[PDB]
Amino acid sequence: MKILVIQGPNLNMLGHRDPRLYGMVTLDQIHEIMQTFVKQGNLDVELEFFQTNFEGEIIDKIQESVGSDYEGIIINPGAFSHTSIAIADAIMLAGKPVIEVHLTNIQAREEFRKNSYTGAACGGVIMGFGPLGYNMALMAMVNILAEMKAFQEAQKNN
Amino acid sequence: MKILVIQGPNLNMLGHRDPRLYGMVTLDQIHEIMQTFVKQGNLDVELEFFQTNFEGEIIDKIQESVGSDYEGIIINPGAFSHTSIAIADAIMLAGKPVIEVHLTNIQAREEFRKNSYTGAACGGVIMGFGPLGYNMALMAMVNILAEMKAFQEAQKNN
Amino acid sequence: MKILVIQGPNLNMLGHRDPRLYGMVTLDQIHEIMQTFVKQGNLDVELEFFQTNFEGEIIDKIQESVGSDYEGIIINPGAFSHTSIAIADAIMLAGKPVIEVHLTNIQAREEFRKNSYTGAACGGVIMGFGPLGYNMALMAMVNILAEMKAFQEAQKNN
Amino acid sequence: MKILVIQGPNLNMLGHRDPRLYGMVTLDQIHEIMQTFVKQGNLDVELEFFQTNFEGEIIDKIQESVGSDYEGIIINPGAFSHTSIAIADAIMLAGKPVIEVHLTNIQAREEFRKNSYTGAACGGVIMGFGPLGYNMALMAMVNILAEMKAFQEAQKNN
Amino acid sequence: MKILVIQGPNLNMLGHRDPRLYGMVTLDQIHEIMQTFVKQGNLDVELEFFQTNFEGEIIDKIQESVGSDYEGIIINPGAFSHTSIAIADAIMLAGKPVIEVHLTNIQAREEFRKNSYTGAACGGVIMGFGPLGYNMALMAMVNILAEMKAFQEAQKNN
Amino acid sequence: MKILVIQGPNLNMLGHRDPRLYGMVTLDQIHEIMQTFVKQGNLDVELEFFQTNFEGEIIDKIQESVGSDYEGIIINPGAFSHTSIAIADAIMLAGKPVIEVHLTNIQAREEFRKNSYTGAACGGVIMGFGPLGYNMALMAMVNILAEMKAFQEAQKNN
Amino acid sequence: MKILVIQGPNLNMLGHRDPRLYGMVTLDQIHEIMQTFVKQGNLDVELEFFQTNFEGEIIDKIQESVGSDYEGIIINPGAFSHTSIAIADAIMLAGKPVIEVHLTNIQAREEFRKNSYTGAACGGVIMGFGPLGYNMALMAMVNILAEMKAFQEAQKNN
Amino acid sequence: MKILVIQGPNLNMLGHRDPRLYGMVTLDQIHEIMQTFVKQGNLDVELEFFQTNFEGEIIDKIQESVGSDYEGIIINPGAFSHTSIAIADAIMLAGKPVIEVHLTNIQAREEFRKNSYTGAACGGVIMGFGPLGYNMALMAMVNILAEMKAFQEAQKNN
Amino acid sequence: MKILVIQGPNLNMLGHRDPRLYGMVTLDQIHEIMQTFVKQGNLDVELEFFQTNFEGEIIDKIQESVGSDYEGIIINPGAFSHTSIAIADAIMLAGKPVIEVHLTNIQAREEFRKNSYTGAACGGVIMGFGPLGYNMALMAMVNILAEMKAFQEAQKNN
Amino acid sequence: MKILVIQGPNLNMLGHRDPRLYGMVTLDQIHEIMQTFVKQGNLDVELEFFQTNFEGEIIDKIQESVGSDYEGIIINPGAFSHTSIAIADAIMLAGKPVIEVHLTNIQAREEFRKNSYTGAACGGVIMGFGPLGYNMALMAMVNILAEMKAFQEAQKNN
Amino acid sequence: MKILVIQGPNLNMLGHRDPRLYGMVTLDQIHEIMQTFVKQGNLDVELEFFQTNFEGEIIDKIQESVGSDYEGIIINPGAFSHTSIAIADAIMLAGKPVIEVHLTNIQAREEFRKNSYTGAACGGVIMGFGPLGYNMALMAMVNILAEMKAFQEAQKNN
Amino acid sequence: MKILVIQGPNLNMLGHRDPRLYGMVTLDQIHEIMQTFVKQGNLDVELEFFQTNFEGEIIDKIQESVGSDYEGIIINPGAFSHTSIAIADAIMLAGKPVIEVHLTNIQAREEFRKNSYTGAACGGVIMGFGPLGYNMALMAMVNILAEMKAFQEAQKNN
Ligand SMILES: COc1ccc(C[C@H]2C(=O)[C@@H](O)[C@H](O)C[C@]2(O)C(=O)O)cc1
Ligand SMILES: COc1ccc(C[C@H]2C(=O)[C@@H](O)[C@H](O)C[C@]2(O)C(=O)O)cc1
Ligand SMILES: COc1ccc(C[C@H]2C(=O)[C@@H](O)[C@H](O)C[C@]2(O)C(=O)O)cc1
Ligand SMILES: COc1ccc(C[C@H]2C(=O)[C@@H](O)[C@H](O)C[C@]2(O)C(=O)O)cc1
Ligand SMILES: COc1ccc(C[C@H]2C(=O)[C@@H](O)[C@H](O)C[C@]2(O)C(=O)O)cc1
Ligand SMILES: COc1ccc(C[C@H]2C(=O)[C@@H](O)[C@H](O)C[C@]2(O)C(=O)O)cc1
Repeated sequence: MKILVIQGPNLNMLGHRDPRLYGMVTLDQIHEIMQTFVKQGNLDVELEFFQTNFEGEIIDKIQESVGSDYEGIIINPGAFSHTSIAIADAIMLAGKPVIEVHLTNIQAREEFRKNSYTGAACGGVIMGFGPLGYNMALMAMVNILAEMKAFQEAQKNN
Repeated sequence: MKILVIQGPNLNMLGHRDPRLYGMVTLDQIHEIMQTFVKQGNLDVELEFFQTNFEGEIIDKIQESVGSDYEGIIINPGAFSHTSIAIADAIMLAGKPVIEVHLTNIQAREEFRKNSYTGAACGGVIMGFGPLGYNMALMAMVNILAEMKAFQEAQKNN
Repeated sequence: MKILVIQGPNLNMLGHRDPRLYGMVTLDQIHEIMQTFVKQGNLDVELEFFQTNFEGEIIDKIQESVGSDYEGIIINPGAFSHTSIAIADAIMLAGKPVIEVHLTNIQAREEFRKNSYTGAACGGVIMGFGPLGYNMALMAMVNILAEMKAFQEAQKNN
Repeated sequence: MKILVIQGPNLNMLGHRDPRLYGMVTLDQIHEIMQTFVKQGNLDVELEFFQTNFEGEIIDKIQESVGSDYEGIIINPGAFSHTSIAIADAIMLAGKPVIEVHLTNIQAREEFRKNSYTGAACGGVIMGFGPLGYNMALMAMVNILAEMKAFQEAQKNN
Repeated sequence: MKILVIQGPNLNMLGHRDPRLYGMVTLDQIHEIMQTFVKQGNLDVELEFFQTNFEGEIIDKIQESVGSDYEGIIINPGAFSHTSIAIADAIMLAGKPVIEVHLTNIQAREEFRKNSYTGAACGGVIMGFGPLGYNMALMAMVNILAEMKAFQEAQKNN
Repeated sequence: MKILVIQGPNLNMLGHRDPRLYGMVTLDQIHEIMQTFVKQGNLDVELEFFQTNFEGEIIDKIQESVGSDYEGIIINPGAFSHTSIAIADAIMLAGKPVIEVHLTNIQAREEFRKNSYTGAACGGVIMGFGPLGYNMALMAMVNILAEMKAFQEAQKNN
Repeated sequence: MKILVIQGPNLNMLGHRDPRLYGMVTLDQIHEIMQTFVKQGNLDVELEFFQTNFEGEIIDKIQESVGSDYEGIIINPGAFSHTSIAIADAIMLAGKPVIEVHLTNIQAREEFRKNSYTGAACGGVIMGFGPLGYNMALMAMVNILAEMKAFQEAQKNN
Repeated sequence: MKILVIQGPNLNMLGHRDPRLYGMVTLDQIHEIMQTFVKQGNLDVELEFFQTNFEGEIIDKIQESVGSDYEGIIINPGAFSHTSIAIADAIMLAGKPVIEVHLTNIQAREEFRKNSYTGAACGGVIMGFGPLGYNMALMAMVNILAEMKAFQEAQKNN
Repeated sequence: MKILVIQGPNLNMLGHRDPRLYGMVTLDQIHEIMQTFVKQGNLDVELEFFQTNFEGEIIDKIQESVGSDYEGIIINPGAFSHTSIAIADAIMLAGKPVIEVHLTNIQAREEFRKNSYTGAACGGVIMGFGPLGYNMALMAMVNILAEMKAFQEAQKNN
Repeated sequence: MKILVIQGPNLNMLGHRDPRLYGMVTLDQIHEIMQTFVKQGNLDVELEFFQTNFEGEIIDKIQESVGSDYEGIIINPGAFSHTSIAIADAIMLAGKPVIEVHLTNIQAREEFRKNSYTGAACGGVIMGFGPLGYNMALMAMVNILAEMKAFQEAQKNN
Repeated sequence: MKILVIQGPNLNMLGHRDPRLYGMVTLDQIHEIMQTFVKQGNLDVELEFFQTNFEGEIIDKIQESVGSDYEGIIINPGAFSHTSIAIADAIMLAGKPVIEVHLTNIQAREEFRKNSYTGAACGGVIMGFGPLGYNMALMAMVNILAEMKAFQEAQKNN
Repeated sequence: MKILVIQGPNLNMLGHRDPRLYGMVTLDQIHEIMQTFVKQGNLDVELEFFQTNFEGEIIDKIQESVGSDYEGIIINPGAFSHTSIAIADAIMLAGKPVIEVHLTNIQAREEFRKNSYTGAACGGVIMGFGPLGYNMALMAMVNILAEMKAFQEAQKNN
């Protein structure tokens, strides 16, 4: 079971700068916490990670997931959440669970950060738990895929 | 470790009405899924549940948590999320983690449901995963309390 | 055929309010006018009246209507019509006709009195006719149950 | 006692419109339902019906009512309710009761259908009850003229 | 196959006034170029033209289209595009392909001209090509009507 | 020298209704005050008067003035001032002075009466002087035409 | 001479929480300082205190004031100031001097706190003086009530 | 009969700069056209002129008119029309006719020039006729004072 | 202990004009009642009064307060409250307690009067009590200044 | 005569996803139908196609058009239409006819899709005709280019 | 070459304001820094400095610059930048370069500080660089007069 | 001392744009003017220039500046200044001075060009001075590093 993890603009500078909102954890540190979680829980999940500062690369990458080795996407589109109708459109044609994660509680920051075009297109949104939000998304994803598969074959047979 | 779970207006009619947004699960059914989760994971957590259609009762109940047997609140304030500055004020003086949960993705519904006063006051917000969102909150809460306690005594000593 | 009449906040001080908008009639007097209209019309109709200044009690009541001795609701939510998303949701999940009544023409007052959340949920809205408006609501409620009940017997036989 | 019924634009295509909102009734059929309601009620009431798609003709008519064979007006200005300040002014200078009727619940449709200029000018507004709403308007119109006429004889004798 | 061409207010003053936006061509010259197009392309299409400065007349003529010698409508509702909820309703009830044409790019003009209520009701909108836009409409309408016909016989004989 | 005077909707009911904004003067009374003014001042001006409740008739009438017996228009578009882009467009292609008059000070009434589309298209606007505003417009018009004619021939010669 | 002091939601948590805005004083200490003021100034004034987190309770208690042992009300409706059209209505129907008090300067806080519906219904508003504001209210109320009394006997014996 | 003429900021630079909106006429030139008008029409009117760039001086000057040698004010508050609540308040306590004049049609310029606080306080508003607007105001003023005086003594006697 | 009382534009016209909002008392009478209060209460307080219709003068006089014979300011900036960012800045840089007073309840007036920029800069705001509000300000200022003094000697000798 | 066809983000996923709005046709099939049109109509037109999900790439390719093998551009900037001031600038500096095409009627969709910054920069806009719109663009472009050529030789030899 | 430096309200209290935004520099000190920059640069440049808290004095000064010993203006209108249409008009009719300077980054402060009316009138705006910004303005002012003066001699010879 | 100059989209077409706003200068030419200004000033300053039409590349570059051979950044983000929250975040985490430059006065253009997200993040903004603005940015950048570097040696010695 392949899960894609897409990290948006500036998230590679995470850990390195502004401990007030974000703390002292790098992006690589978040990705290995996600590994431990999977190996520890003994889950049959294989993670691929991708980070870009480019709106187009995010869209390209969501489009590749259609040719489905991947079964789900966990995405933090970063500042593009508030501006990108394109990425929201990409998500709406994925035909697979997409969960949005934000490190910070965007309902408590500047006014231009409150709307998430992208979030409205995703099935679910997690915000404000820092790195933890990411494992919450893995948990969520695994239940959803597990749920879909149980439904599918058990409904298909009869 | 005592966690309070507060369920807002109309959430007692859940399961009984409109399978399109909400599906076929009662409020009692959500509360027992939260029990299994705790007993299964072998967590030292004791849940108390409370549901009311009254803005004042929610505020009263948050105020009781100050006299702390309770260490955290998981709250779905329902339609009061969008209107209640009072409940948001209550949350801001709790002096303990408060996580907000919504069954539905409020970024994808009517315009008057997009802002959460209450959500802005909570440390974190989970939306759109249905009943599952609630266990995600338990997971989150347990890590946060575990984290705070590790920090506290290990920083206190030195 | 039992019909619930809910009256919202401050309606009990009716007969003592601004004499221009409201006149000099009492809430007790309106409920007589409705009985008289039932008597004189030979409408097999049992009316129950309930007035509160509490949002939550209105929600409680609407919810108790689902234990369905009652077949319709006539509601004047008062000032809560403009603020209560909670009551609007309850109306939406009553599964039975709800008619909103206002004494005054709310399109003709202050700006914040123009939107009715509750009214968007009801099947219909009546405003501007003072006390008489309740009798119009009765007239319609009787007529909608009669039409619904001819329609339920017209599709169980075929 | 003569009562004018004005019907606004597109109401003549009724019975051929969106079958959800409007059903399959005709404007001719509504006007029968109103006659039948007058007959069966023994209301000494002479109804005249007039439908136009022209703003100016509605204004013309309302104005001709001032040469007062007519004592009341029942109007459904249609789409012009949201745009016509002209018709609203005419209503304001008719010097006789005007009741606005809508078939559909206009609080429950598009944003631009929510304001009624014309409705703010009328004594009262009825929306959401389909054809039945016209009979409610009649009921009220009869009742307002009766009350006005008891009041005109109660202050010329003293 | 009759196509009704409705032209809105002030379009009769065309050609004679303001060369900067509108150029040197009269409304009658536009109706010639359209006939020329049909004649040259050899299409079995009869055009009928109509210009008015009256809102209710436009609605009237749309309403006449339903009694159908007319298979479609090309309309330039002029300034009414931005104000007329009523014409927009008429188009919706027509139940035939309607195309909206504008000589100028209404996206590049005053702010009150960007909104087309009528446009939102039409199947398609063409703007900013001067008189050419009118022929583009014809092309499209002939193509739309061809498909419908092909589709009509091929979907009954399955 | 021919001046056209166009009076908009409801202005024929003037004098007859609401002495608070408008006083006790009929439309015919205003038109004869305009006559006295011209004959008294010994002006070579001939007035034609026109009143309609129809947006289209106003536009038709402005369009006739192009075929110029008329040299100027004095217009009170009434409630159409605030809604009619069409009439404003008509005015902009007249190619002759158009002065707008309002009996009332529209900067002091309801909010929806503050903007005048039409006023923005006219060279000048007079408001709030009651019937007097009309002679002020005649004065203005006469100076403007007198000024234009002086300029024209005196500049043409050299 | 009884003055009813109504305190709104979360004011019972006062003194115990957030020193930056609110300082070190409990609600009970505020009620002492008020009694002290009355006692020292020697005024024939009996205070009665009441705190609630329930909207309908505030309305109830205002409604109880009409049956009048109570000559006036000092109210701090808390967060409800900004949301409660209903409390604002209650104050309007009370027919007695009501003063609104706020500990903090609501003009200098979040944007959603600048609007007081309740304040607009009160005779006067005091804000930003901490507990002192409460005594300022007493001063004013005693003065307002003194005038009324003087005025009451002096305007009947003319 | 003394009329005060107040000219607002930048109106002293008139004539000297930007012939496109304003033409080639100085402020002194406007004031002498107003003189000719009075002496020519043989009117018993004596004009005083005042120009300032100071909001306070305008207010001081309106306040002096109360001590009434003056019977009316003609005012062009310039850019202060759009910003000054103070000057509007001054005008509302003058207790004498105040007419507002603008050289330019402020309904046709930038958006921030459309509202006139001051204009809403004046009895009347004249805009867009250039210097001419000023004599139109003199005409208006003279009729108004003449009218008031005729009414006063003729109503006083009987 | 000098308290500077600054009064804004048009307050000098007080008492003489508009009895409905403002009543029968002159600005000089208000300054008497203030002196009387100080004299009777026996307080070691010297008042200095100042009224102006000029914005820059208010700023000047605030700026003079910094060179400090003056321990505080009571201000009613009048209409400038709603417009003057500059006065608001002056108050912020003053570094002394400033209280804002308004005779009327600016929450209950026109919409453009609800915003106080100056108020948001002051420590506290009093509104709607007529001349009384002025004494309330004195009380508060004397109390605020007493605390500061007590605090000043007690926080250096720890 | 080369025409550059630029297609925006997610248009490559066309045909494969969401039949309700977009239908059953791939982007490559659209490029065929365009070639077919050119081939059949016999036009001396060479098409070059380009699709990208990257904003800067669209700008790059427009910028390449200036070095001109290319006489014109047909563009569907996709979701970027509503957000990209930058693409809109590129189009403005191109100095060649650009037509904007949209498959769907963007006037009839979500509110954030009604605004086209790019559209306002193009000569003309076509929307709501599915793939057909693309050929309509070709027709128009060939006609626009024909005129320009004719005009170009005829305006130098005068 | 004489250059006027106008400084707006509260700039004289500089060196005593909020030490974060402004530091601890004085207006006297800034004017030295500008002299020093003129001296050390050998710019034949005579500087005059003027500071006021009065809108009208700024207008007076700008106007006196038209009696042109001065060739350029460097202005920091202060808080009036956001409110003064008057000053913006004066700048527009100075007929000479005007550069606006701000100490603080006004895009980075409160919402009401973001618009600069005055800045839209100036040739250029400088913000955010504290005192240094004045020397940048000088640099540019010198460079613009040099370029203008090469351009005035390059078109009087040809 | 190395200084990065980033240039945003379309700046490369400079010298070919609208000749009014931009003139006829090239991006190559601006970069010479900056070198020349470094040479002639003896500023030990190494400039690197980079222009892109891609949002992501700007983010990439700003990020690479953190591997700090570069000490300051001078950026003209172009159209992205009004839309890019991403670039604004990158600026915020560069940890070194960033100055925003615009050629044109963006307060003086279209409404959507007025806000600069990017500019709110920079230490300072320069607009309106065309090419010269870059040399002003250099001047300031040099001066800010000199001041920072005197300040870093003034607090490591103490
Ligand atoms: C320190 O550099 C950072 C850059 C981005 C973020 C992520 C956040 C972000 O980029 C915001 O623009 C967005 O609105 C929320 C965010 O995506 C998050 O909190 O996860 C965190 C740290
Ligand atoms: C079927 O009755 C229900 C009533 C409330 C809810 C919860 C949701 C709700 O009450 C909305 O008003 C709110 O904006 C979101 C909600 O709290 C949620 O999705 O959890 C679900 C089902
Ligand atoms: C020169 O007389 C004319 C009057 C109207 C029009 C048409 C345009 C119009 O009436 C506007 O109100 C509308 O927004 C766009 C218009 O319909 C068009 O461009 O076709 C063209 C020329
Ligand atoms: C009593 O019937 C009247 C109807 C219209 C009017 C004219 C005014 C009007 O129609 C308003 O809708 C418009 O905004 C201003 C008006 O045109 C005017 O004051 O002249 C006056 C009296
Ligand atoms: C060339 O200097 C002038 C300055 C002001 C004015 C008057 C106009 C003005 O000051 C605007 O700010 C105002 O909105 C309208 C104005 O008062 C008018 O057109 O009379 C005319 C010319
Ligand atoms: C009758 O002359 C008066 C002029 C001004 C005022 C004061 C009020 C005022 O100037 C308004 O612009 C302001 O919004 C409120 C006011 O300052 C107050 O109520 O104190 C009172 C009376």
